[PDB]
Amino acid sequence: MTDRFTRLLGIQQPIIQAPMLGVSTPALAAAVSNAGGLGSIAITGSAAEKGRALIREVRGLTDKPFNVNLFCHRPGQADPARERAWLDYLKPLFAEFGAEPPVRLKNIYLSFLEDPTLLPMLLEERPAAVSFHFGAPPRDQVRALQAVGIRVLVCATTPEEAALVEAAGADAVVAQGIEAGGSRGVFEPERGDAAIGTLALVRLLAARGSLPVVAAGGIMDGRGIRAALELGASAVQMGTAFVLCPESSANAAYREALKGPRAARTALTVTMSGRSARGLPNRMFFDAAAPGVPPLPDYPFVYDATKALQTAALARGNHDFAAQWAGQGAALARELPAAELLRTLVEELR
Amino acid sequence: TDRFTRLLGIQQPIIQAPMLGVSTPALAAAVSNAGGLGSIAITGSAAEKGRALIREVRGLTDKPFNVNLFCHRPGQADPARERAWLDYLKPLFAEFGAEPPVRLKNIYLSFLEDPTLLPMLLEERPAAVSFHFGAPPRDQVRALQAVGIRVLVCATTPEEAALVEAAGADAVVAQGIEAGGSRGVFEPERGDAAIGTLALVRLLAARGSLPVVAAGGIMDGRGIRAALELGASAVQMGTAFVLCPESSANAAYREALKGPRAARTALTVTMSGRSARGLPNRMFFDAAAPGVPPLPDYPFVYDATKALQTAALARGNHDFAAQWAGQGAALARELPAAELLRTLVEELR
Ligand SMILES: Cc1cc2nc3c(=O)[nH]c(=O)nc-3n(C[C@H](O)[C@H](O)[C@H](O)COP(=O)(O)O)c2cc1C
Ligand SMILES: Cc1cc2nc3c(=O)[nH]c(=O)nc-3n(C[C@H](O)[C@H](O)[C@H](O)COP(=O)(O)O)c2cc1C
Repeated sequence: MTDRFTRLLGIQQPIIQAPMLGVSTPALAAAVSNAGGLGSIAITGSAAEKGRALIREVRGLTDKPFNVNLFCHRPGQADPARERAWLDYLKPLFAEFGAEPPVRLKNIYLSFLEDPTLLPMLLEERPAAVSFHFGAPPRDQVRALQAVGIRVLVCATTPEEAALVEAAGADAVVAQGIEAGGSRGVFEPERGDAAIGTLALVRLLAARGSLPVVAAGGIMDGRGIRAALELGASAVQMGTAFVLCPESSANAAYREALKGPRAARTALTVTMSGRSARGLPNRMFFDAAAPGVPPLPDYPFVYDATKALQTAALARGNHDFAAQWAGQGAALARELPAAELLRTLVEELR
Repeated sequence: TDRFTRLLGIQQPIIQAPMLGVSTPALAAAVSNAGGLGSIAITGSAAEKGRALIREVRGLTDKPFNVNLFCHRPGQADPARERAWLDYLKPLFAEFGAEPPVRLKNIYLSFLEDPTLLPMLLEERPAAVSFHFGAPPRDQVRALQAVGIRVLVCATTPEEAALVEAAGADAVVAQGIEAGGSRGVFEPERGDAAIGTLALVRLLAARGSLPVVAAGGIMDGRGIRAALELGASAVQMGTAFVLCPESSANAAYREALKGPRAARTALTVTMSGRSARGLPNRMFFDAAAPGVPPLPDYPFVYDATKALQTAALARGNHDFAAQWAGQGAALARELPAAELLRTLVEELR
């Protein structure tokens, strides 16, 4: 299965370094691709021409295939009244840092479904792989990418979501287990979250004998990779393992957090961004259902509010509101140059 | 690795999970005779009934087997809380022409509150004694080990695993979020880390000392191989054995697990008073919803639910049943237990 997948992508090793918005960089992606895996960058939140520049930066650092990731959520629905109430609720937190909340919130992460400039840019630049999170694009768009040689991956958290990935015509499904760090790939969180663990999810999707399955969530070493392959996966995707790499853009506080005792426990929160996401809990991790908490605005408007608070806190040296995403294998994190980490994972896999 | 197999004197690193209401002496004996470790659960029975169940297993196998006991913090009776809960359930009872019970009972005595259990186990000396929801005091673990019993305790986190090591147990059963039935969380009031099997097993094997038994979501030899790659010394499988004819799952449960409902499991605290995974039905609702009163302690809640199940059953209604199943439920197979064990071994090899 790994022979099939590595051949499908242009690569030597069945290991994808996860795209991680705010953490992956062209340097990180190129290091992993150079070492033989599939490096990744995340381009959502940037204008298409900035995305183009980022893709070109990676190409200036590696000749090998890499992965470009875009969010494909339902386009956020602005709700000024609900957003106003949310900001008013956050007011005392801003005031701790001598700040006021932003006067309005913005749709800071445009979905692939709402920014028509993204697809033609990708068709021009032709990265080896394009991946989607939160949903699959229409079949005709997936086809357009494939027509110029691009391999298309989509994340799914359930067999039902995997069926939609299949119907979209993707080349592979990234099976994201509950272990995974960062945003959950749930398509329609208003319907709930089955919260299936990696070991069950990968086996269920592989037992379907359709798309190659890339296991994502909680994998930190070659033993984890071997286990994923035993379950039927064709490859793995690893985020938390690469966060401490010097090539990533994690800041010092994030690295310190992930190296220390806080790594012993991760949690899910919707109050950071408006969508369920896993990280090291802090003051942004509260109960949205608690008395006094007004209704949550839509994703990604909530994250715009949180980013403003993060900025105010950071300006006073306070890191207690940071987005420090991490999977349930966080305590097994290592700090190595990314090429060395890739090499080490391959040795462990053998 | 032969770390677990040599510890228990068995041929195969596979435990058929103890499953209160589903495992039987016949199931345990079939699995043990086939070379694995069969298990029974004896909580909810008087010690002498537990003794009888242990003797039933011995009548059917000369091989090692596992006897499981709940080790939760003893439930505290609270008549006012229980009356409020019964009142909330009242319309459900009325739907079936029944009255709710007047009082709730502590139907599942913890190992910590029934002092007749330890002496009985010391006399009967099963090969393994296992504990769910907590570890007994070190002195009691030692008492069992002193007569040659291997002691297993379930843990859902590295912090709970540390308590298992502190208690001096022989092995830790790492229960991932995939697992069917009751979650082994020691102190649910502190929250639930809800760690998946793949992370949990690796964490315990990479950072701890004890042999790790992987539990949750494992349905075939590929799953067993995956667990061993993560560093487990054995596996424990519940859902996989539910459909065996030797189990005491009723027909509705068997048909539910075989049919389309197997595509979704969920956790509920409203069935028993403790978080547990199964095929969702009318007993699966949000305990934090508007108008829902505070939950009585475990296991008093389950006594209430059993009464409702009885009433619904009398009218041919199965929508309140406890049909526990793990997240690998869609991969369940229906075979004689010894034949399933043989198949798993072939798949493992
Ligand atoms: C800090 C961080 C950032 C992430 N950013 C993205 C992202 O921008 N887009 C995306 O599709 N997935 C993102 N992910 C999720 C990964 O693709 C993958 O599901 C996850 O990293 C696997 O879990 P692991 O961290 O245990 O390896 C991110 C994960 C983390 C920890
Ligand atoms: C119907 C059912 C009943 C169970 N009963 C018990 C029990 O009585 N005592 C216990 O310690 N574990 C019990 N378990 C949990 C198992 O020990 C084990 O954690 C779980 O079955 C593993 O998940 P799996 O069903 O995916 O194999 C039960 C599980 C199920 C599905």
